[PDB]
Amino acid sequence: GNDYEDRYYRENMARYPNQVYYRPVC
Repeated sequence: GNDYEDRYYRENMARYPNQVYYRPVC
């Protein structure tokens, strides 16, 4: 959070465990 965001830091940076990329899952 002290970096930049915290509530928005997790957005596209901490996604689903099956997401090899951002959108790419398959």
